Amino acid sequence: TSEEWQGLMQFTLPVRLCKEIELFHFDIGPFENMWPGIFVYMVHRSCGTSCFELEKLCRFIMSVKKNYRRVPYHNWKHAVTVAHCMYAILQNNHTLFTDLERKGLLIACLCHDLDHRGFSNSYLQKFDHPLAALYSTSTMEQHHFSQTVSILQLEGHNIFSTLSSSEYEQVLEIIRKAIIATDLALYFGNRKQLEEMYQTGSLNLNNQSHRDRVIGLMMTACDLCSVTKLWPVTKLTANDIYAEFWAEGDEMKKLGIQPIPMMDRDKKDEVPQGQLGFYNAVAIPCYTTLTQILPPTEPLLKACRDNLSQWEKVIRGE
Amino acid sequence: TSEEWQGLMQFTLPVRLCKEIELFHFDIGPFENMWPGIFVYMVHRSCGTSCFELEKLCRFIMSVKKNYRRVPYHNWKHAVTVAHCMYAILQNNHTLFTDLERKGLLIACLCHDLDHRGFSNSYLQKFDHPLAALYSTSTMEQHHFSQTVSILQLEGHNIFSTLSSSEYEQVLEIIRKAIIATDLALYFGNRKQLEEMYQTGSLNLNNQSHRDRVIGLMMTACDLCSVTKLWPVTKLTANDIYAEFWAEGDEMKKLGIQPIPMMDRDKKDEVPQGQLGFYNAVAIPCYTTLTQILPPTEPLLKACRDNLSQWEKVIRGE
Amino acid sequence: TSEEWQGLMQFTLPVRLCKEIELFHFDIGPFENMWPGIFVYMVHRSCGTSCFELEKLCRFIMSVKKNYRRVPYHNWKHAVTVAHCMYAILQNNHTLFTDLERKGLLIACLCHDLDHRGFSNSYLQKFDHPLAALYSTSTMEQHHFSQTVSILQLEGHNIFSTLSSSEYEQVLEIIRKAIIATDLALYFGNRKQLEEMYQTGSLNLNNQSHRDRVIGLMMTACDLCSVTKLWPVTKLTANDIYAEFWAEGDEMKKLGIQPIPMMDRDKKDEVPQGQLGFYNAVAIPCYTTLTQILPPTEPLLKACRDNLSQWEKVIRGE
Ligand SMILES: OCC1CCN(c2ncccc2Oc2ccc(Nc3nc4ccccc4[nH]3)cc2)CC1
Ligand SMILES: OCC1CCN(c2ncccc2Oc2ccc(Nc3nc4ccccc4[nH]3)cc2)CC1
Ligand SMILES: OCC1CCN(c2ncccc2Oc2ccc(Nc3nc4ccccc4[nH]3)cc2)CC1
Ligand SMILES: [Zn+2]
Ligand SMILES: [Zn+2]
Ligand SMILES: [Zn+2]
Ligand SMILES: [Zn+2]
Ligand SMILES: [Zn+2]
Ligand SMILES: [Zn+2]
Repeated sequence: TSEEWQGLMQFTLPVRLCKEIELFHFDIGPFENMWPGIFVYMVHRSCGTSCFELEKLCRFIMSVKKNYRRVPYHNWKHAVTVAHCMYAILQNNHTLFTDLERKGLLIACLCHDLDHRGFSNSYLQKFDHPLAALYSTSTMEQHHFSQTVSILQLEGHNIFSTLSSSEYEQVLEIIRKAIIATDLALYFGNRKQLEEMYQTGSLNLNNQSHRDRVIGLMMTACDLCSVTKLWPVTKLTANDIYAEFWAEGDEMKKLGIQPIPMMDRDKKDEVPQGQLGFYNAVAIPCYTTLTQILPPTEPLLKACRDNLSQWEKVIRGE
Repeated sequence: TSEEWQGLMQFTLPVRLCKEIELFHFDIGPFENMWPGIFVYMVHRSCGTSCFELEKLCRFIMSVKKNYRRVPYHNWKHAVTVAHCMYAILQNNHTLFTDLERKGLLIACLCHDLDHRGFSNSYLQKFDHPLAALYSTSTMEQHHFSQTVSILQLEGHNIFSTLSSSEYEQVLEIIRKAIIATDLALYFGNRKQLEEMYQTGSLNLNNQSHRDRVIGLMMTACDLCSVTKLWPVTKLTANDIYAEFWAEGDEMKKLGIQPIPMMDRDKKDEVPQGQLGFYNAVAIPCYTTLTQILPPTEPLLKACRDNLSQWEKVIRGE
Repeated sequence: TSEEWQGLMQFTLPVRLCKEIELFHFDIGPFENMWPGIFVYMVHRSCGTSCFELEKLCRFIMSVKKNYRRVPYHNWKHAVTVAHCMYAILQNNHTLFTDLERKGLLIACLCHDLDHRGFSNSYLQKFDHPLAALYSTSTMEQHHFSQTVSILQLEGHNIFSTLSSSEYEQVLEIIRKAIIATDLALYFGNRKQLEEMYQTGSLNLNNQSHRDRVIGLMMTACDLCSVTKLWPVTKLTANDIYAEFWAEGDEMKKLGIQPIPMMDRDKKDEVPQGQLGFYNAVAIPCYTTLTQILPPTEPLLKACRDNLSQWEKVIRGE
């Protein structure tokens, strides 16, 4: 049978990639046509060779790719990068997650920014974009999930067709919650709740609502993982995100609205302090809380701390 | 019938767009996939819901889009922007124009820079491009019109198929003259003639040759309308046009010809004075004459004057 | 017959192009859709109107184009530029080369960088790219040749189908050797051998191994021909190559490897001295040796010398 022949197959990467893909700070490289293979490899190792039908998975992956846009940061490379961080979390906490969760979370990460235009929820609201009329909150994130379902609905694209309806409904809910959780506006309340539950000892991974919250934080951690890379990667990637943000600031000015310094290219000089503030207020607390809940995710926090030190070095003119 | 069902249809934009599209200084925004709908809306309001068969118009619009190139300024965004300025002129002088003219002029504006390479007529002549051998004068503009006719000749693309042959010939002549008029070399003589006829009182919109001249000036006014936007739009758009011009200057240098300061990136510092000179010699006289002939086009002149003041502020180092 | 109708055909370029295409320092221009015609013209003049079936050649050319990538330097424009330099060498040494060699070398030049990613052999090795596992030496160059053969194997793409098998095997060997010779690592040993054989008088174009070496040097000369253009062309093209090199340097830093100053954008200021060193160590000796072997290639050396002077002028701050 087809599933039998698939069980005999072994998917391998080049030697350096096989070794370094296990590291949290792995960078996927500039060879775009290797990314699909990298994702398949990760799915194989974290889920199993029989989790997805290979032909369907490849078809799905290429369609997801086609539905990411040629924008500076929120692109296909970001999608695979976020997926890899999830892989590393899964592999280092392999005891904790079900079959459905491993399937669902890697797919959720790959799909989490589908059809991103390089503009924030705030801008879409102020422009009065049709998406903002349909989705009052988490505008882009609800769209990302809608795009995911649409791709799954294409002929030969349902990678979950081997699942029972019950399991299918569960995995789609996992994916939905995970993608919505990438709305950074929702992160602040989520992390606060998680910190409180952790300190009191009420936090319980057997409780579905608590489990959803931890998955949420994992999604934030993966989404921001560019700050957990080695310095050259982190610093160069910052150029990409600011390219998007400054373009949005330009568009804000065209609406006759003064953008916040973050989106304003005239405030270029304040970038190092802006990043410092972001690490202090968002990135460090995220990875700190994550490391408390899932201790094997410690390398993410260490690398984030190292990058904070690098930004401090930039500020001092050193 | 199909035309009956179309009469029942109402095309609407988002609230902010419905309001602000009526303003001369409206900016069409960064969401490319909304531009076709914006054009259809404008056609509906200025011409009527029964002017074009919707299916044919949409097919036409997408083919026009496909025949604009990925250049910094003379692109699809410019085409829709010029079309919008015409819409605003038409709507504020709604009493003056025939059914054919409203149809023709919006289409002419949409098509007026079709297949632009980002190079001037001068460069094509000096390179010895095949187009310069075919069209001795108004080289690119004659090509733009040729492209328009070719698109109209495609199966299911004749948006004027409901017209009599007589009316079809008239609308094509309207379009031809309008597109040729966008050759800025022809603007100077046209505006001079118009000014003289206006001051003596010989100018008569019932005279076809006079009417052609006024339409010509309207085309210049729409073509240059980026100078009639709010300052942030006008200033940022200047970056796009200079990207094209400097690339042409580079190509001139490659032919062993010293380009004029306008096309020379080494003369970056002279941009503010260059713009001032352009507003004084071209833009202000254009909108001044247009406002004299068509008083409701006054906001274009006011906004142009405001931008002149902004360039003066740049020059002073303020 | 078809070949009879082809014999009656005359392919012509615009007047300026017909004249200036014969000059070594000709630049192919910014009009991409003219490059195929320029190549066909060159094939017609250097080989003959009956060398290739026109329909097949056009199909081949467009497929080659499609297999070059949108990178700053190693692109479709580079391919045609290298092909033109070969044309000029062939036309000025028209007595020396066989029918097969003229066919083969123009095609080899057009195909010599097929599917280039904008990264060096060194980077592919350090990344551990699958291509480096397949080709231990001349990694990209072996791939370029593999791509060439694959394109030739496509239905209706075998431009050599009129050749006997013996002649087909010969032309493919000519192409293979020529493309491999564009590996600059191999140039140093080749030029040294050629210089020694020239000075002793052992160099003999009737000896196949010697002939292969001279063709090799011709390939290096064509590959580097951007340094033999007029100053504005040479200087602007330098921007393109450094865009690629600096991107590679970025990627090196992402691997945790300090790149050499050549690939490091932080060493921007050292570009003029870097170019001077390159002209001294590589470019001048290449064209010097080539001019010794083939005296009519003298203009390449003169133009290279002129550009060396220009870089010296940059260094002095003049
Ligand atoms: O190192 C690359 C990563 C940096 C953080 N990344 C972000 N992810 C999600 C949202 C925003 C991200 O980047 C930021 C975060 C904070 C800022 N804050 C900020 N405030 C500023 C004030 C003045 C000037 C610049 C400023 N940047 C800017 C960009 C992803 C890529
Ligand atoms: O604000 C954006 C609009 C500016 C005017 N636009 C033009 N439209 C048609 C032709 C030329 C346009 O832009 C100009 C106009 C005049 C100049 N003149 C000029 N002379 C210069 C001398 C030295 C240095 C720069 C110079 N620019 C440059 C660009 C469209 C976009
Ligand atoms: O003028 C345009 C041509 C310049 C030479 N070109 C090259 N072709 C093949 C390989 C490398 C080419 O460009 C070079 C050659 C040498 C260098 N060397 C160099 N060393 C440097 C040290 C510090 C800073 C910059 C440096 N560049 C850089 C680029 C093609 C385009
Ligand atoms: Zn997102
Ligand atoms: Zn994201
Ligand atoms: Zn034009
Ligand atoms: Zn225009
Ligand atoms: Zn090469
Ligand atoms: Zn090359």
